Amino acid sequence: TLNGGITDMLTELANFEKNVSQAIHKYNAYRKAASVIAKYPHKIKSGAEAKKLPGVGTKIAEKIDEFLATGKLRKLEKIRQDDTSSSINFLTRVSGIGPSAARKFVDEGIKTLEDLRKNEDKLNHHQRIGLKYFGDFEKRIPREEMLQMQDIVLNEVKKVDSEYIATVCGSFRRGAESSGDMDVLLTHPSFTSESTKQPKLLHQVVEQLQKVHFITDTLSKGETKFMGVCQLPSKNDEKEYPHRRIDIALIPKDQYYCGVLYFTGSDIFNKNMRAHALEKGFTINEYTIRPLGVTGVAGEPLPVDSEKDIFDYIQWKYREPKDRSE
DNA sequence: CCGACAGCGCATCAGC
DNA sequence: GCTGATGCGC
DNA sequence: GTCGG
Ligand SMILES: O=c1ccn([C@H]2C[C@H](O)[C@@H](COP(=O)(O)NP(=O)(O)OP(=O)(O)O)O2)c(=O)[nH]1
Ligand SMILES: [Cl-]
Ligand SMILES: [Cl-]
Ligand SMILES: [Cl-]
Ligand SMILES: [Cl-]
Ligand SMILES: [Cl-]
Ligand SMILES: [Cl-]
Ligand SMILES: [Mg+2]
Ligand SMILES: [Mg+2]
Ligand code: NA
Ligand code: NA
Repeated sequence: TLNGGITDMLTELANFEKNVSQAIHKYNAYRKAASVIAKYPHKIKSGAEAKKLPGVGTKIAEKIDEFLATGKLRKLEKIRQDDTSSSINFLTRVSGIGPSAARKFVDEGIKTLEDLRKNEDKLNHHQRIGLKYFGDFEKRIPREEMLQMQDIVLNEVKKVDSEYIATVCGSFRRGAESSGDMDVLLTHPSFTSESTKQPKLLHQVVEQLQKVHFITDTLSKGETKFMGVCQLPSKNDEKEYPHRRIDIALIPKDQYYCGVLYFTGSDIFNKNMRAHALEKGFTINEYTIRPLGVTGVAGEPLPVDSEKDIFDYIQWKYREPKDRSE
């Protein structure tokens, strides 16, 4: 956190541009600058020094000079004071309320937690659950709880079919000491890129986790993605654990390595890595790495037997999950 | 200058 | 119902 | 907002 003040500022600006301005490219630019600065091993002394880093331009360099000189940014100071911006930024903290819905709600004069709660009938299913657990979803998950959660998920999945493999990915796999949620990658030999020899593969797992009262709510559910809510069981006379977000992704077993690379992240590491692939003439998604033709049309999937294979194609030295937290 | 910015799953909606 | 566009989030 | 060509 050598540059915590600056990265915080950039993140606030990123959030402003996404939530309020609905300028998604400015949002991404700011997050990229924060990320490159976050890993810079020196306490930044000036915007010029930061402008050396890729992704920090002239505008951000000026902002860093203001911030360094004064400890603040007038631009942010004004935004913080704007009722409409504040209201929109707030509402978007509810899972399922994005920039669009937030602005629509404010138009109707629904702009506090209190307002949302009194107008529950104006929320879609996802939004209702996000409101229900608003506080809980703000809390981080200690790694020690993540371990307990992993134990349950892995054991309950084994109980459904001993041929499942469940892997906890996301920030947990990168070694983080706390996570925002739990991400679980699921494979079964019946489901490959070549055929789906068993239906309800994801449904079955979700059902068992609900049966044992681990999964408590559902935000979305399809054949390959589940997004919902879970909770650890508490002991006698113990205060309950907060409800947690859980995401599960069922990937073709033969495409496990691209899948685990994707779900391990970080999001910015993936954006960086995918961008580089493109420069090298490949395209990477959660399923495959394929060459791009002279026309730009993705060719056939290249053979992948490890995460490192993927790195090798794009001429990157291998990076352990712990070193992918960008 | 200016195009491109990673790539995709599920919920919801319009239009037919 | 379908297909396609948009919102939201991974 | 930043960058490569
Ligand atoms: O925009 C995204 C978001 C997520 N992902 C990926 C990478 C990421 O690590 C993974 C899990 O998504 P999360 O939102 O759960 N982020 P993560 O687990 O890395 O951190 P945390 O959950 O602790 O906030 O899916 C993307 O590829 N693009
Ligand atoms: Cl933009
Ligand atoms: Cl500030
Ligand atoms: Cl502004
Ligand atoms: Cl695991
Ligand atoms: Cl693919
Ligand atoms: Cl690691
Ligand atoms: Mg996560
Ligand atoms: Mg997640
Ligand atoms: Na730069
Ligand atoms: Na939200």
